Amino acid sequence: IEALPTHIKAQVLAEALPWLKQLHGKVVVVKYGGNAMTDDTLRRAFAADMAFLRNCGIHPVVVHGGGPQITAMLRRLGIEGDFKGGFRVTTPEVLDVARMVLFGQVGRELVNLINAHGPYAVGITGEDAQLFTAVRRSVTVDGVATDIGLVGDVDQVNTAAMLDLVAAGRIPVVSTLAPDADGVVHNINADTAAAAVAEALGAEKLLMLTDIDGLYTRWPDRDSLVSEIDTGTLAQLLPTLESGMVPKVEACLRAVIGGVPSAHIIDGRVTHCVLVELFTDAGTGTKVVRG
Amino acid sequence: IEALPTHIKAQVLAEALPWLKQLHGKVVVVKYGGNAMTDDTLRRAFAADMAFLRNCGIHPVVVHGGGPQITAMLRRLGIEGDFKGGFRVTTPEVLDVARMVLFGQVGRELVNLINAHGPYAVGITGEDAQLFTAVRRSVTVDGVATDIGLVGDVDQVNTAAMLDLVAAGRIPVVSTLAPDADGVVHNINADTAAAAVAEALGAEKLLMLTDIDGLYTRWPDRDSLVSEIDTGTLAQLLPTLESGMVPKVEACLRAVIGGVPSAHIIDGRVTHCVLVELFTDAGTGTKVVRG
Amino acid sequence: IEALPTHIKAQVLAEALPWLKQLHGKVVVVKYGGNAMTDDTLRRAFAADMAFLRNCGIHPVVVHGGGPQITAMLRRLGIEGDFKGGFRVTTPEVLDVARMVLFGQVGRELVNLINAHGPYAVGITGEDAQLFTAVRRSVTVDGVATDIGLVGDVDQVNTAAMLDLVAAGRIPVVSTLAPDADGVVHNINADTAAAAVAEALGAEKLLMLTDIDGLYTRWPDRDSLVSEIDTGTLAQLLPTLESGMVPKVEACLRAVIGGVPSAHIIDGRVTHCVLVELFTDAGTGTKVVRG
Amino acid sequence: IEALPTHIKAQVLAEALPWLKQLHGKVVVVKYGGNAMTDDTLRRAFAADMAFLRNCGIHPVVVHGGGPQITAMLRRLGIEGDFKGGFRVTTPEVLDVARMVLFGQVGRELVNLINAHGPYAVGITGEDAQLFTAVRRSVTVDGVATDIGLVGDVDQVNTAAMLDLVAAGRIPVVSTLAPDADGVVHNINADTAAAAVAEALGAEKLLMLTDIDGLYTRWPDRDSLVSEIDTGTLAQLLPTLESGMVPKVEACLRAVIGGVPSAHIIDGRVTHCVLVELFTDAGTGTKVVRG
Amino acid sequence: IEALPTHIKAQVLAEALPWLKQLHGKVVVVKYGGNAMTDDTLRRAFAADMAFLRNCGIHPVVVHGGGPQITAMLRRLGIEGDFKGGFRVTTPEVLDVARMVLFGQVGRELVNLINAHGPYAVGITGEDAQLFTAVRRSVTVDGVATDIGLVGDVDQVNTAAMLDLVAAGRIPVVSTLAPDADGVVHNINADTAAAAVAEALGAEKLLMLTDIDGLYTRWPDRDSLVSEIDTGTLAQLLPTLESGMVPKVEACLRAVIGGVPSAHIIDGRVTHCVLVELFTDAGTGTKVVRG
Amino acid sequence: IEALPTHIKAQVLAEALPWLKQLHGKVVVVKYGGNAMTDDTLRRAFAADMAFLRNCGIHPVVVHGGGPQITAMLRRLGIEGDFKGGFRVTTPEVLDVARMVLFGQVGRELVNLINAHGPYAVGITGEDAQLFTAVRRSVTVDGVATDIGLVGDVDQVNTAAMLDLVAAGRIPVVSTLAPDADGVVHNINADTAAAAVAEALGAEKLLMLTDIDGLYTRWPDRDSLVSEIDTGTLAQLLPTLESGMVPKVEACLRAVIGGVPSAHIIDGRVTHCVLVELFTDAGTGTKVVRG
Ligand SMILES: CC(=O)c1c(O)cccc1O
Ligand SMILES: CC(=O)c1c(O)cccc1O
Ligand SMILES: CC(=O)c1c(O)cccc1O
Repeated sequence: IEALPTHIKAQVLAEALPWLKQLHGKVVVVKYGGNAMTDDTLRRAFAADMAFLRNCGIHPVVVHGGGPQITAMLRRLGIEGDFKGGFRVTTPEVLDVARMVLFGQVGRELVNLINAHGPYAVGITGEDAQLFTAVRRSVTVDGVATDIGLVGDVDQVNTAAMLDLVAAGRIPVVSTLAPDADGVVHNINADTAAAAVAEALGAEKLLMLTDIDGLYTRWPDRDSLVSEIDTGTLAQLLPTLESGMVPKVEACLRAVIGGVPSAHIIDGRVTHCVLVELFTDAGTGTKVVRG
Repeated sequence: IEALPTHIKAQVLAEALPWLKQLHGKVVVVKYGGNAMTDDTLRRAFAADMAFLRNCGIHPVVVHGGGPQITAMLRRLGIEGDFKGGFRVTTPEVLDVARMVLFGQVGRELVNLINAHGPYAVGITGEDAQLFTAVRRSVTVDGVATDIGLVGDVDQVNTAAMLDLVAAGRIPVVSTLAPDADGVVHNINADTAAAAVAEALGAEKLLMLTDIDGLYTRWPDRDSLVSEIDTGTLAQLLPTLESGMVPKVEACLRAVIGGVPSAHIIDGRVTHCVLVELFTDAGTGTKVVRG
Repeated sequence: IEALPTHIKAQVLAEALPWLKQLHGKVVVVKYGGNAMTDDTLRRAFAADMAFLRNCGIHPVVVHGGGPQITAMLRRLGIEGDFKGGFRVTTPEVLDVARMVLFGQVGRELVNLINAHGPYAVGITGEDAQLFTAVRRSVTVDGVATDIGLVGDVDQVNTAAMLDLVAAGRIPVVSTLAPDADGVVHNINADTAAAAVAEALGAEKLLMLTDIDGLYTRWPDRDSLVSEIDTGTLAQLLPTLESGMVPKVEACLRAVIGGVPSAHIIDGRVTHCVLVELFTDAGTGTKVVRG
Repeated sequence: IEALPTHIKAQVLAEALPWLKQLHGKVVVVKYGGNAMTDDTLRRAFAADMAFLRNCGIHPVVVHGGGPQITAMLRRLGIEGDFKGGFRVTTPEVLDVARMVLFGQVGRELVNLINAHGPYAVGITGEDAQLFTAVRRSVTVDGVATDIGLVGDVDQVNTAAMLDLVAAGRIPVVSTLAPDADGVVHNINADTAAAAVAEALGAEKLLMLTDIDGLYTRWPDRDSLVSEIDTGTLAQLLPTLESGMVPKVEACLRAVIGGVPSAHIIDGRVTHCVLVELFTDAGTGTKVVRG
Repeated sequence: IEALPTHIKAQVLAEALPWLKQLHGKVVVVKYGGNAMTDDTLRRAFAADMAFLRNCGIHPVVVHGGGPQITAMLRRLGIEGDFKGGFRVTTPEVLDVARMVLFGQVGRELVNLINAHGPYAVGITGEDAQLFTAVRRSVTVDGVATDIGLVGDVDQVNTAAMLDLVAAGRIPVVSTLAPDADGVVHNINADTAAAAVAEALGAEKLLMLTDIDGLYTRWPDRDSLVSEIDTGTLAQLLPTLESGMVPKVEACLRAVIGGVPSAHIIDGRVTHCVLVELFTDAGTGTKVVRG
Repeated sequence: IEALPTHIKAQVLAEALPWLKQLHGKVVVVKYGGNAMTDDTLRRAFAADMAFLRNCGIHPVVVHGGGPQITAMLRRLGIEGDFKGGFRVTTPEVLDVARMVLFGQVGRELVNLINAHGPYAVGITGEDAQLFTAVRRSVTVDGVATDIGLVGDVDQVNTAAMLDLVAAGRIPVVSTLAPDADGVVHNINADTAAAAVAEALGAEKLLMLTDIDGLYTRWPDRDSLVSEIDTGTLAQLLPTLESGMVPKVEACLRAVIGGVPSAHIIDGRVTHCVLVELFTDAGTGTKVVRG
């Protein structure tokens, strides 16, 4: 990494300058999940990159999922699930496990990783200081909308308290659980929650770490892969895409139409993907803008 | 509760005035555990009382344990323990479970209970914003000091950041886990941690909720029960007391000699015990002062 | 007062919690007069209660009258009065005496009483820092409106400066005298002034200490005594009531229609009446709301 | 006043500049009494001059006496006095009258006069916000120190709260009454109180308005009149001077040795004497400095 | 200057009080040029007067020209000029000289003069912190508008940053040079720039130091000289006046119609002219108001 | 610059992280001179790099020289010099030219260049707000110390005001001229001034842009070139080095012994040299530390 001449090291850094200018003093929300969360080297790079942002006076906010870890814990506890369509029903018991895994295990790991660089990270959920509330959602299955227990969407966000938290120099690491209007805690899909936090905080950018190069319109044609797309076009394309690309794309839409200047689908399998997408013009991600 | 004449309701409230004066703008640390934590009616009273303090401009800080809940979860997970003396060894696996139970389950319940009264509670551990660190402890068993894994005492406390957190109008609910100097998270005995937080924050009072009327010098003589005692006297008495009274008493000593004006052993089985001990002269607790 | 079991002392305090929540950080204006001002034990309770409010982070503002004390001083000075209808004419000489008695005697007593609990009280009049101005009033007598000298109503209030004064942690004790637009000081009826200060400061509650159990619609039927009433109903009832109840009722109307959520007519002859009315559901007072 | 050429009007103003520089942002304490207080034209000039100071960003503090007005009121009330030596005994009754006259009459007049120029003046006594306390004094008479009732010297001053009051842009007008350690209000000699306030607030200058051209060492030799003198010299001269010059001179000593850079005895019978002494080199006063 | 009695020194100062009140905490923009800039005694008086304003808590802002000094320097450098009509073309070379003379010579002299009284003055141009921008102007010559190089009018002003600069206690000394939208620095006529700064900063007054007694409507009739005039009247009169009076009059118009309460044409040949015009009713200047 | 794979672009940026952490919120003083100042491409890179620092929340301060430009201007003006030893005597006339060239020409260019990236740069000299003073220096020539006119060293620095200037988000661009204790402006060697500003402001680093690869102990042996050296060693080596390396080395000594953690001699002929030296381990410069 040093057989590389130092006059070229210089230009790489200098080309970061226009993005440092654009993001300085701005909040960036990052949905962190997938492989970028399960592999040790990529995890540490992700944390080091949150430290980078904070040491540039940029204000990152991290929203994390953790579907597979909840499943494993429920299996470890011998808790048998009920399934409507493809969805597990979130009984009170399943929520307790979810909350405990998301907040007490997955969030802790990232807080400690980030904090290796300084006292930056702080874990929270909608429960803490009533930072955000949830409204119960229903999913549509094989035709008909259906109840699947204590699952919801972000309802309201204490935009004010959240931004004080970051002006204090903090990186919030959010576990997507929040109570409803009656104090009953729901679990929120982490992709949609990221989009709701981005819009509530006036984020400059929403980053969505996923396990793919970027959005393919005609998957799997190699050259159907697109670099940038507007919301109107992407909305017309949404009904066609793979099962798992929908949440990451629905999020990018609801954020960008909500006023977030751009959402980005970037490849979480690339070390320092966020540095690459934010401070470099050579990213593999897909950028969503309003249109 | 209203067959009681209203001229007597008045005097009860008026007699709270000298303690409102003394605690106004002061931090009070409360170790919350025992039955006050397992019974539904007593839990809700405890939360309502934290709301009371905060709505008097007093600054409560809650430190909670949860020994029995960790044990149950380890049994649920089929994780076999190792025991030196009376102590379970805290392997990395046991810590993960502990952390997840203390922070992801027990702390959450109190945060939501308190927050029924407003956006006050916020959960944290030494991991968040590096608020406090731990140093590995060893226990003495049948003669010889011995290692029992990832267990420690509070090392350093970010006194500054902690008090900003409460000046913002927050009730911190602390789960006693913190990392050491190398980022390795330890579990800390909640009683000792409360005493360390009280001393670090310049608390005016340290409250220790336990499952007993108060300190008995000659248990179980009914009239060996004492109302107030100095540290020097209590230190000479410590080697004699029941197995479980030691941590609550060691804490009261280390706090009061650390400069905390008084520590109190109060009966967590009494509804609104903290209201009674703080704003009334008719408490059953034991008050420890320096001597 | 201690033959009363301590589990009942607890519940009295706990039932204060919803009113502590509602008044926290709010201004409460209190018109103080009548017997609550002439009896030593009731005076000290009143002061101790202002200290209570301030030590709950509530912001009391006291407005006081003192009709009988002015009369006595004028008699002591051999100053013969002129009377149109039932009203003494407020010559420049009578105003000087009034101002000197209200501000230099009656207000001083309450400032010192309150200040026994801390550096809270501060005496003022509309003259100080131009906090409020007066406009000359005329009274109606046996048919025709008539001039009775330097008597007026509150004109304008420096809402801003007044609230800075209380955010500093102060209890203003107001003597109802203020200058007009030309610097000519008038004496203002203390009941009406309280209502004007309450409305100007966005008070949460207006308390009116009087010498009666509460409002009687058909005095003196014992069960004509009412617990709560709306402004529209009370306005239709106002033309019927005793000579002295009019000012306290006109005040409650003009405050509540001015946007103050409730005004209260409470019995100043009850020790700690304000504690009882504010933090207890067992008050004898009458609550006025908008309707 | 305009037959005077405008190039000379200019130089008068320009010669004020070095004293504007020296006093900018500084507190000046002014003892106001004597004729400067009893004549209408001189009163209005005095008030206009306090407005001048405040509109130069100088921070005046006014301390006033009023001996003759108390005497007249006591005579009006038929309150017979007791006299040890030359001193009236200050019974509780005499204090009430004093307090009421000083605070409720004399202070009010100056507050309104000053306030004709803006919302500047605010009246206070040691009672308000516990701004200062008194300690009972005894006088020496024909040889032996003797008690003369509720008379004292300034004990402690809340320097902090006082300076916040002036940073808010206020002119405090102080009536020299304060409570002792037990809440018992004493009357304080206004000259000595001014000296104590000057020293407590780190005043830059202490002004003493009196009814004389200045200090005469050999009164009444016309040319014994001095322009400046040091404390050591003036202390040796103090035992010789007229009965009434002692308090004004004792004050100047205790202030200047207390660290106040200069005290000044200026002629209150000169219109705008304070403008002349502060912003002009042609004053008749006497300046006391440390030596 | 002291054969003048001190009771008259007093009244001169006291008559300043209503203008101290009106200007306290207000910004006053002063165009400084002409003889008031070339004569040593008048220069020092001008600086001492800026110190005066600042030590009254008034916020002066100085805008300076310097036409003749640029001309001399260009002649010293042997830089031959081109002239369309009466105007020199401002080539890039002429701008560099102008900028260097205005900012590096003329502004420095005033900064040091003022700073003899304290750390007040600070020199700037539109280039510093992008405080203001310029738009290229064209002049009209013998009929047709024509380009004369890098000369412009003030375009936009960072009103916010400018007022922070003065709230810090600073006297900005502005050299009228600023960049356009593309970073190309233009030279701005100092009279027009003063008018633009006055309007942008919400100045209370605009002072224009010139080399004349005041505005003459029928120059040179001695009694055509006017004391005050409205914008509508002065606009109808503008097409008639001497060649050099136009810029000072156009400025006063554009300021006063821009909302500045008054602009003043005052005689820079009078020592302390600004003291005379601001704090005295005996000025020779001409006051422009809206009409 | 893009035939370079994007996984390597990532690592270049990530390796900046430990230096972003170390410099975040810290002041870095940069002496800017030599070729880095005369070539267009290197100038723009230097400005872009100051923008970089400011957009990382680092606080750069620029100190510039300009010896050759003064010489050229004096020649353009036909001002004949006097020379003692190798030094031109700085007559009042030469200072005026120097001041005008340094502040009115050289500083302006950098302010505008930097400001192309935002409203960051602000030009100043010790004259502005009395930010720093000078003391007259004498040089030693062929044996004997000798006067060479208005040349000096930095005397005192208003550390406070300077750091407020940068906390406002500003890049000060300093022209090394300041007045002495009597207001007489001197010209200060820019290298020594940088060292004095670095020490006064508690700079974290002092950067010295020069026209050489780095310090050579045995110039011109190619491998006498050193990467790091302590002050004690460098002090013993100073008497041997080339004529022009002395000021840059004396500066690095006086800074580092003054408590600045490191001074750096870096090659101003390298594009983005400051990015390379600050955020990369591959710099050609020489680092001076205390020893
Ligand atoms: C949300 C909040 O206030 C917070 C927290 O939840 C944890 C640590 C520090 C903090 O300031
Ligand atoms: C109204 C005010 O400012 C004040 C006062 O009138 C008396 C004592 C302290 C104060 O702050
Ligand atoms: C405009 C500014 O910020 C400034 C300056 O240009 C010079 C000295 C101090 C300052 O605050």
